[PDB]
Amino acid sequence: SVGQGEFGGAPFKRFLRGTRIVSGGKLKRMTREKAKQVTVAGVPMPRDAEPRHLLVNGATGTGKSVLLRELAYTGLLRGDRMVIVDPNGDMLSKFGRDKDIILNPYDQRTKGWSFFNEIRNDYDWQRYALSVVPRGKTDEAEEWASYGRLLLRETAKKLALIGTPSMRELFHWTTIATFDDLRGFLEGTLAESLFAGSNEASKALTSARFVLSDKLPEHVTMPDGDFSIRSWLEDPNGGNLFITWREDMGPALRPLISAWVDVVCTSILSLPEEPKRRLWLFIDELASLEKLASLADALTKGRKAGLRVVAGLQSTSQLDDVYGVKEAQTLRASFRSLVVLGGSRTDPKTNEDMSLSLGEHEVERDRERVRERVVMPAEIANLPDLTAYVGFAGNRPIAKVPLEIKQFANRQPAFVE
Amino acid sequence: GEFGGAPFKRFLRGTRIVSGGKLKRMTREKAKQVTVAGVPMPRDAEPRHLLVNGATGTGKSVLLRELAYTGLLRGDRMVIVDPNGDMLSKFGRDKDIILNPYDQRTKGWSFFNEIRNDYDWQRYALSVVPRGKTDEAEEWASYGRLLLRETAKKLALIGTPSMRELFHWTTIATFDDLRGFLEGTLAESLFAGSNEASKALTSARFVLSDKLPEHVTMPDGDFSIRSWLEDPNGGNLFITWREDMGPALRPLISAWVDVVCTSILSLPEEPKRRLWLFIDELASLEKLASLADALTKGRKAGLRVVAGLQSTSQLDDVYGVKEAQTLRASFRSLVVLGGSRTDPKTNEDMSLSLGEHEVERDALERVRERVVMPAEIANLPDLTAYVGFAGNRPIAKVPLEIKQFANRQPAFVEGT
Amino acid sequence: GEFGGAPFKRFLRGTRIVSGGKLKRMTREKAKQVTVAGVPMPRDAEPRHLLVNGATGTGKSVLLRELAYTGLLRGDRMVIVDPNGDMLSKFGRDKDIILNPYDQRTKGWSFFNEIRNDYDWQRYALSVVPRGKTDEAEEWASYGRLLLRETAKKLALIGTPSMRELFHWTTIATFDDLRGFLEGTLAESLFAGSNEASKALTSARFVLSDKLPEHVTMPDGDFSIRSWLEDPNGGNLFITWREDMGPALRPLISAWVDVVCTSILSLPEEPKRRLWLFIDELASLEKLASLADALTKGRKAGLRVVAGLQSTSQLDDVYGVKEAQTLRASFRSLVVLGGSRTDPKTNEDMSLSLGEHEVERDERVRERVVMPAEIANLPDLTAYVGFAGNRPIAKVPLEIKQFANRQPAFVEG
Amino acid sequence: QGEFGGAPFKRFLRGTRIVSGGKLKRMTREKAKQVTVAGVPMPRDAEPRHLLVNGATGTGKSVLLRELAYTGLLRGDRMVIVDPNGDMLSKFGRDKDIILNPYDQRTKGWSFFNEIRNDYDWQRYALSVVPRGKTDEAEEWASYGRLLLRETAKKLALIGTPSMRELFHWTTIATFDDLRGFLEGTLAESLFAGSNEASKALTSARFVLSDKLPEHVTMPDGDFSIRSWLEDPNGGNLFITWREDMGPALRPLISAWVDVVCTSILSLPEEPKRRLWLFIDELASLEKLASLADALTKGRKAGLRVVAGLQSTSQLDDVYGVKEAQTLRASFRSLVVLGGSRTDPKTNEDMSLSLGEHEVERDRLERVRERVVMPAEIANLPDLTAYVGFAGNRPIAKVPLEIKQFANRQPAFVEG
Ligand SMILES: Nc1ncnc2c1ncn2[C@@H]1O[C@H](COP(=O)(O)OP(=O)(O)O)[C@@H](O)[C@H]1O
Ligand SMILES: Nc1ncnc2c1ncn2[C@@H]1O[C@H](COP(=O)(O)OP(=O)(O)O)[C@@H](O)[C@H]1O
Ligand SMILES: Nc1ncnc2c1ncn2[C@@H]1O[C@H](COP(=O)(O)OP(=O)(O)O)[C@@H](O)[C@H]1O
Ligand SMILES: Nc1ncnc2c1ncn2[C@@H]1O[C@H](COP(=O)(O)OP(=O)(O)O)[C@@H](O)[C@H]1O
Ligand SMILES: [Mg+2]
Ligand SMILES: [Mg+2]
Ligand SMILES: [Mg+2]
Ligand SMILES: [Mg+2]
Repeated sequence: SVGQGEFGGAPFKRFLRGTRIVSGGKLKRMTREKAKQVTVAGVPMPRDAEPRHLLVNGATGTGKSVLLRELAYTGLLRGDRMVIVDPNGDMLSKFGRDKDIILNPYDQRTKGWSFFNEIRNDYDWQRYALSVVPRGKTDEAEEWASYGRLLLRETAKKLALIGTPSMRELFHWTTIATFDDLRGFLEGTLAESLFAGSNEASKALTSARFVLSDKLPEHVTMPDGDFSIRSWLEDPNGGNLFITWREDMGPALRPLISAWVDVVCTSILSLPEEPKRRLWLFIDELASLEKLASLADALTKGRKAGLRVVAGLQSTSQLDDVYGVKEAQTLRASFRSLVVLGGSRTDPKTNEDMSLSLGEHEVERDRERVRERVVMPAEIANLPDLTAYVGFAGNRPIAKVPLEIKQFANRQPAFVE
Repeated sequence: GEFGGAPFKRFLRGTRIVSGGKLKRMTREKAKQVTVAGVPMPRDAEPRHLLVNGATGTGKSVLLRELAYTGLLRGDRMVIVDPNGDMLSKFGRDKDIILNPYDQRTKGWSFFNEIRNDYDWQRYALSVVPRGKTDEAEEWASYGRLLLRETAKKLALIGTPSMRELFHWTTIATFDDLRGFLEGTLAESLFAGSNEASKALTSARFVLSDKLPEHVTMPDGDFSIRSWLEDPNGGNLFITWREDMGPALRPLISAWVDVVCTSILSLPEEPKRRLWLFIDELASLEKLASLADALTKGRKAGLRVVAGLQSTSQLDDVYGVKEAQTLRASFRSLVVLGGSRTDPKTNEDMSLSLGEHEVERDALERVRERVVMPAEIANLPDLTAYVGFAGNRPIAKVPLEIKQFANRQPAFVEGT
Repeated sequence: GEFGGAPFKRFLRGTRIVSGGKLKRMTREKAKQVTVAGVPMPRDAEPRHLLVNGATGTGKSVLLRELAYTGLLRGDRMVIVDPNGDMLSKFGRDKDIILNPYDQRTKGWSFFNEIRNDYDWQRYALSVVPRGKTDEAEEWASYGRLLLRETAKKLALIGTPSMRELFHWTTIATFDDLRGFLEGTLAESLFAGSNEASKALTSARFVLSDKLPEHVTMPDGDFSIRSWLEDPNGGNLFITWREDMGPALRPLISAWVDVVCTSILSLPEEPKRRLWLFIDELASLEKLASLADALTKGRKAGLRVVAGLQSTSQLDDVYGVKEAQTLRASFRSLVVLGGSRTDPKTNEDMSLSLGEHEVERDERVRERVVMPAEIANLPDLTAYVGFAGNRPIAKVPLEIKQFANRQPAFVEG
Repeated sequence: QGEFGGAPFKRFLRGTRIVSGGKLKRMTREKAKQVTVAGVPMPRDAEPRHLLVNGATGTGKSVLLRELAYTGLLRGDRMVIVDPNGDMLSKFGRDKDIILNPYDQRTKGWSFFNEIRNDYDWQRYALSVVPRGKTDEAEEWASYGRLLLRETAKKLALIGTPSMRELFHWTTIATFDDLRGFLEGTLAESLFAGSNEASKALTSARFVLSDKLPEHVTMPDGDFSIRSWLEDPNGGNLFITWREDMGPALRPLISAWVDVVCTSILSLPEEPKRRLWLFIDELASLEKLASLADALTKGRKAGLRVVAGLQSTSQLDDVYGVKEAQTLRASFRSLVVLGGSRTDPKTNEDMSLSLGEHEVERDRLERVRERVVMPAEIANLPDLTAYVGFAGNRPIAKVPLEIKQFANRQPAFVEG
């Protein structure tokens, strides 16, 4: 019959509707195209599906990193540019060249940077204050955040105005200077009266201080330079951007890395009309960053810029806890292509989500009409590592493909200094 | 033949699916009509509104552009929430209007220009300061509107209806000075006498400091959306903006769209009027205070709203579940463009929205089943849509053709 | 016979569906009746109320206008929450009353006109200041009512029952002056002695500053909805307003409707009374403090409420799920006009409301008499009528009857 | 069937597969030395994927963990054991081994100061001393506490007096003003001053530290460092013991030590041959660990192997919160189900669903989807009986847990 070596369930006589499952080789051939393509677990990825983004969901130790490394690699062979959120500088040590850029406050090779370097028009202040101070986890936390951005944008605006665009100065005024002195320095800015006149006003200012005291730190200790992610995006000859950090400092650099990633997100929306552009945004673990203020729009309006986002994810519960259910749903829905690497059996909810995501099919069998999941939650829970279900965006069948561990020579040190 | 599931002997009840061509025949009418994915739209369904739901990159924009186009051929007027001035560069004429604080061709505007009676102050304060996301956020908003309407009312009274002055008093003037300026207005005592009163005033300041900005930097003029709606000879209104400034202009655009919404409710009795409101992405605007009534009482004015939507979770996050449900329920005609497989919930909603049918198959058996499975919606290729017009009509899976339109005008003209 | 699903051999239990004509025969009665979509309504079902649920543009208004009309032919009195004065321009007579602060024909009114005993102050303060949407909003509301009832009580006492004065003291007079004016009232100490006390007073001010406005600008007069209810010779009450001012008049209209609700509970023992309360859109009013009791204890007063409704999600957002459920449950008779397909939840609720039936075929089957999809495919002016009690439902066509405009809808003051 | 509790079947299609105890033992047996889970040799590759042992009180979690620990010691692996009543200590404790217990005479001297090596380490371990708050508001306080803790400790260390006593005095005894004074010069200088909110925040911090610090202060002094210990191969095993009646009192201290191990392993140098086990008898009895998650996800390089006991899923939920607890559980690839109480059908359902369903073909042919293990089957398990489901593509098996006897080669507690 049908559904053998392809469909895990009982073979069937006729397929009616729903999700189609096909053999690995059959998909590879089916999705193969004329132009140069990149590969997902050895499956050539449909060109049109690239800017629709890819979400790679999988339990810890199943191959998300292998998969993303292979994707990045084949992308480089095609000569595409990319920004890689790279933990421990792994990708850097493998594909990093000399013309490439490194952003890491603790690596000797890092460029010098400050969010000031991205300001070009007045609307840019709030725009990037949104990157420095990501969205709050809760409504109340976001209210504080907003106060923090008000304080940040007005204080930075003035410092820049009087010719001293210093993060050190910015940090001093917003978190060290006494309450009165700050209010004084604010006189003349839109924040002049907003932060005064009532207890509420003072409370709000106090909230702002705390927020900025939490976010700014790593921004301040960042080696200075005139590097601009915006300019870098415009320079074709510019290389690839590697955002690296050592795992033990992950929580410390969370707000800085979340800022850089967000900067790339809003910034691509300003790049000039250029069809030939192809920019990949590799995010190893979407849930480990903060609630990004621009990721959503980037995933929705980045087609013109040729933005291609690929993000790894372990539990759907993570993204939920970071963005919130409603918001997280929208975020996920923005990634048209999906890859399921099989999760843990101690987490049946995710296995169910992934199973449901893969979809059901209506089939005609012998002895008749049946609706069933093409991939059972249990099937996903039993997947061996380095094995994945690939479901490209649009009207294409999914397939269970083996992920091969390709070896890459270390053509550069991961960390220096 | 057109039903994706197993063929059946007899149809009993529920949603009925028909072939693209068969629906086109069915919905075809004598009078001039507009088209939805190449399907002539029933005249009576136009003022019942249309909701176009679809994943990013599936064709919502193509569909809305085609609708707008055929609408223009019929000579109808329209207000288009137009991103990057795309629609503007294609169908924009010289008699047409442009609202964009950064485009040189923009008209000059201030919400003052819409005030005609006393009840109009709160009415449009409701537009300048949209509804709060949360109950607490709305409470602040209300304080903001109180502060806004009373301060503007006085400014207008003393003959200085300036947004600059309004912005100065409500966000720059010291607390005391403001209280002073308020003396004589209904807001005189409301914002004084206790900590709570002061807190409320502080809340109002913040809100207005968030909304007003783009209103202030807006080029001044005497253009009035109200007057414009009344002038038959007036053209079409194009609300444009550059994507990178979307978040910055969110509160301003949300104001203009809302202004159109309440304002049509005052237009004089005119059956021949046909006004379309094209909203590319309903969830990208703020919680509109008047959208609901407009979608419910705009029939007399001949209001026809068409809105794009990606995830139902968005609208929910903006208006709130209960409220978003009511909003969606106000759009009688639906179009489903197929979403992502990473979001099975929406696919389920869309599937359920398209409905089930009870059928008799093969002696015989009775079966209830979704006419379109969630999976079927998740597998739709781009530019393919299910069209389900309001009322008792079958749905159909139709191909969306990408029509080409000559750029008869620049999308943006840097205002210097 | 007449059902949408597969025909069956035998009916076992559950909701039973019948043909339009068959129901018309079944519900027809000896006495004069009113009609619901051309179906004579059982007399006993009248005071059990009717809820007409239906998508925008399906015929709720047509249906209510017909009901009102046949009700007038029978000579019943009624209060009509009438948008744009549509019902007024059609069935409005000269002996009839009009309440609209902006219409020249409006009577003069103030809630003072309803006060007759001491318990009436809070009673109508509950009408002027409807229930809060959220618990916190209601807490403020309560402070507002305290401030409202005590200030009004004193103004009436010293002989100056003025809404203008009431509004001045409660929202314009400085904090201290107000406290001063309160001295002697129960509100004397309640609003003083701590920050909390002061905060509460501030809350009250805001609330009244939101509700009172339209009450103040209302043309003064001595008209009393209470008295009007008692006067048999009184006409019908038309509560009208222009749609563009709907949000502005929301709190005032909500007050009048509520006043009618509590007031009917005081009318004297009169079996022959028949008073209809037509509410075009129940969800467009505020959370009415007395609607519930009216729908439950209005029989002896002969109260008959008919309300229109679009989405169940609306009522929920206004009264809250639990409360909204109780409200809806109070309407024994239901009419379903078919909704939009973009809202499958309501279609499901309406389908479930219409009920299932157990039937014998071919063989035992339980199924919805009306599928959610069937309700989503109803063409306009088509409705399912399910009268209260043990009666079958029926799918009936709603005819658009034409009514001559025997009076202007609005007459600018 | 002999392995499957339900009706025997003709053919297996997909899903979870169940096999006999002996058959799994054969299947998972490997060439190298392995450790055992209820007598079943554990796949080497599954070790660093962690193991979650769920089971009702009195079913065998402790027996199972003791056996695992034992066979692990025979292979010569190092381990950190959260050991109640020093049970594991009295059985496998040697002389080269370490003991952390403020009330045991054999304890090493410790202070979190001993773990600081770089500047980013202050917050890093402040996160260990002050675990995550149960609720969002509780965590906000906690964060203030960490700010106060890290800045005060940083200064104390700076001026040469890294004393927990001094730290505790300044943060919870010194008058408000004096503290603010001592803070002058630190990042916390202005943060905790200038408004009521600021003062409120400081008050919150005080309370938090006053709750956590206590046991840290009364801890015998020393220069022992869990970080250094991890680096010393010749170091022994770490036994974290405490007497049950003092469990609640030592909760925040034990939670700090376990967390310290969690972040610290992330700094250990590149060493493939390392094998470090983290035995946590009851995961829900600790606080919301700030580093457990990363440890369970990035500890492979370090060779971290975590084994945790758990009674009700409702516990973990109450501690970490549903979303977070789900992620936590999901990080343990291998599962062991010891059967719970019938008074708790929810957990039995979760465990049943976790074990998974299978699609099978049976002779009346018929296709059936069913749970391999019914909730009722789990509720009827006799003690010392467990379902073993190793990570990856391996069948589960119902195996008997044997109570092995271990000689008491050392006293469990030695009062000080
Ligand atoms: N350089 C390598 N050599 C051998 N196996 C590797 C290598 N990198 C990754 N793997 C395999 O991939 C598995 C999962 O780790 P990884 O691929 O990084 O994905 P994850 O994102 O789930 O951590 C490892 O358990 C191992 O089997
Ligand atoms: N001018 C065009 N040229 C080619 N393809 C187009 C054009 N406009 C739209 N499309 C097609 O329509 C798809 C959907 O994008 P769009 O029409 O903007 O709708 P959506 O609102 O879903 O983003 C694009 O991926 C592309 O394939
Ligand atoms: N006087 C009329 N002339 C023509 N059509 C009318 C008239 N009144 C009502 N209708 C019809 O009735 C439908 C319902 O409008 P209405 O009766 O106001 O109810 P509702 O708006 O509550 O659904 C319209 O779709 C139209 O088909
Ligand atoms: N030293 C022992 N001697 C006899 N039985 C024991 C011993 N230790 C454990 N057991 C058995 O194991 C059961 C479960 O207790 P335990 O192994 O501590 O697990 P848990 O408390 O985690 O469920 C006991 O009821 C007993 O039957
Ligand atoms: Mg990884
Ligand atoms: Mg679009
Ligand atoms: Mg109506
Ligand atoms: Mg135990």
